[PDB]
Amino acid sequence: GSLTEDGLSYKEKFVVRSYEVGSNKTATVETIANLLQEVGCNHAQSVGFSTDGFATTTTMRKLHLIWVTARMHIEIYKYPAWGDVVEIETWCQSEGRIGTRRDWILKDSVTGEVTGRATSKWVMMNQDTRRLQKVSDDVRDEYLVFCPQEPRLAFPEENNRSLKKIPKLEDPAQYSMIGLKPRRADLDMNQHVNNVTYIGWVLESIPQEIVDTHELQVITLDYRRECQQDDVVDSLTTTTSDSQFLHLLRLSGDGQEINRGTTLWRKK
Amino acid sequence: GSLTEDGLSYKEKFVVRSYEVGSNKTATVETIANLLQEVGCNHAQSVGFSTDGFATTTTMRKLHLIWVTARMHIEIYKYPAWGDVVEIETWCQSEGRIGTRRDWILKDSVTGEVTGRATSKWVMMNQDTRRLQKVSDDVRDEYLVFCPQEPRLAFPEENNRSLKKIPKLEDPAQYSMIGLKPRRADLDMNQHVNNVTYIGWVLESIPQEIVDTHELQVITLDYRRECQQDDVVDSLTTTTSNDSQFLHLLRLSGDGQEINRGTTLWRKK
Ligand SMILES: CN(C)C(=O)c1cc2cccc(F)c2o1
Ligand SMILES: CN(C)C(=O)c1cc2cccc(F)c2o1
Repeated sequence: GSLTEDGLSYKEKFVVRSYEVGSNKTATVETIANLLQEVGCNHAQSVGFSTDGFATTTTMRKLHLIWVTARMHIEIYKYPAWGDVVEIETWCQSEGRIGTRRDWILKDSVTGEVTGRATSKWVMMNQDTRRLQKVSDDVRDEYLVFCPQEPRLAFPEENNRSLKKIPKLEDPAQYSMIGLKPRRADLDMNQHVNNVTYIGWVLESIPQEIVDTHELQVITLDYRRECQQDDVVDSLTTTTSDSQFLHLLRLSGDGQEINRGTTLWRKK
Repeated sequence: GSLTEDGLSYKEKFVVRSYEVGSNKTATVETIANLLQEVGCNHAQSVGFSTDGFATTTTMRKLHLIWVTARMHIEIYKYPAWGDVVEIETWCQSEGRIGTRRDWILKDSVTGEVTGRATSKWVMMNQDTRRLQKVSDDVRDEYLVFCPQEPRLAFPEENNRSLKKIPKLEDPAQYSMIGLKPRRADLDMNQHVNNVTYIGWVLESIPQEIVDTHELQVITLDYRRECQQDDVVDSLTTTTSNDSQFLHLLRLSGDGQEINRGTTLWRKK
C-alpha cells in the first residue's frame, strides 16, 4: 500500500483468501472489518503514529492517552469473491473537540466500481482510568497536517444511517446466543478483545435462516464498554421490520451493556 | 503465488497483518496454520482440483468422496513479525493406499533462512457416511503427475516428532478450558469447523504464564472426529515434562467423545 499523491489518504489492495469467505464463497463482514483495520494501521505507520490500533502521538503516550472506537458503520453493496482483488482507500478528519473520524471506500480493483463504504468515530480516553476527554489544540494540530482541510465524507447524504441514534433493546429479546467468550485468537497485541470480535458476537444471535436467505447490507455498532479477556457475553436480537434488527451485547452475569447496534439485510 | 519451474510444488509470499500477531508482535501459530491452508488451496486451484479445502477430483465428487486431515505437525524456529514477508513452499506426495501427505517449508523472504516447517496426513472419506477408504489406482494416478516422484520430505530425520504415537490424557487433567463453542467466523464455506479452530481450542487450556514466558516450538495434532456447528468442547492439558511439554485432549462437553489429541513443546523466551 501507499499514501496517495497529496499525502492526505492511503490506499491498499488485498486478495480475498480461502479461509476469509462464507457459504456464498464471498468475504464475510468480519473479513471486511479486519481489512479496514489493517489499512488504518498501515496509514498510521506511514505518517509516524503508533501501530497498536490506537494511532497515538508521543505526547499522548506520555499522558497515557489512547484513541478508542465509539461507533463503526459499514455498508456493503457487493462482497468480494475468493481470489478477487479489493482496493481500499482510507482517510481521517478531526471532528472538533469531540474526537476524530476515520472513513473508508472499498472498490473492485478490476472494474473500479465502489463496492462498499465505512465510517468510524473515535474518542480520546486515558488508558488506566478509562475516563474520556476532549481533544486539546496541541494534539489536534499534530493530526491536522495529515487530514484533508475541506470536508471529505464517505457518507455525505443529510440524515444518513451512520449518524442515527440507536435505542436499547427491551427484554425479552426475540433471539439470543448466550455464554460467548473470547479465545486468544480474538485478542490484539495488547491482550484486548479486537473490535471485529464484537461484530461477530452481534451476528451470532441472527437466525441461520436469515443468514442463508439474506445478505447483510448495513451494520451500525456503538461500543460502550470493553469485554475483558475473562468476561462472558450474551448477544440479543429483535426484528424491528428488507429485514432490520436491533442488537444488544451485555455481560452474562450482571447484564452490563457493552454494545448496541442495528443491521439491515436484503433478500438474496 | 505460482507453481515452481518443474510444476511439482507451489510458492507464495504473504505480508504479516496487524490483526494476525500476538503479544510478541509476531504471527500466532493459528495465523501460520491459516497461511498453510491458503497456500494449499492455491496449489490445488493451480492444477485443477477443487478449492473447498478437500482438493478432490471429478471422479471423487461423483462418488461423494473427500480428503480430510488425520494429523497436522508444525515446527516454528522464528515467528515472522508484523509487516514481515514470509515465503511458503508446498508440495504433496501419495503414501500408497493409506492416503496423501502435504508438506510445507516457511522462509524469511529477505534472508532466505528456513523459519518453519510443517507436514500433514490426509485420508479419503465418504462425505455422507463418514467411512474411510483406501486410495484406488484410478484416484492415485490423477494426483501422481502433480507430485515429486522421488521422496521429498519436510521432516526427513529418522526419529522425528511428526510420526510419534500420541497417548490419551487420563482424568483428572492438570488444566482445562470448558464450554468452548464455534461462532460463524470459525466455519469454512461448507459450514464445517475450520481445522485451525481446533489448534486454537487445544491452546486455550495452556496457562497464560506459560504463553507469557515461553514460545511454542512444536505442535502435533491428531483429528479423530469433527466438532459440529452446534457442539460444545472441553480442552484438557497436562504437563508431561528450559523446555516444557504438554499432552492435550479435546472432547465433547457432554458425553466426553474424543475429537482431537495432541502434544506441544515450548521453549523459554
Ligand atoms: C483514531 N485515529 C486518531 C486515527 O486512526 C488517525 C487519525 C489520523 C490523522 C491523520 C493520519 C492518520 F493516519 C490518522 O489516524
Ligand atoms: C489432501 N490433498 C489430497 C491435497 O491437498 C492434494 C494432493 C495433491 C497432489 C498434487 C497436487 C495437489 F495440489 C494436491 O493437493
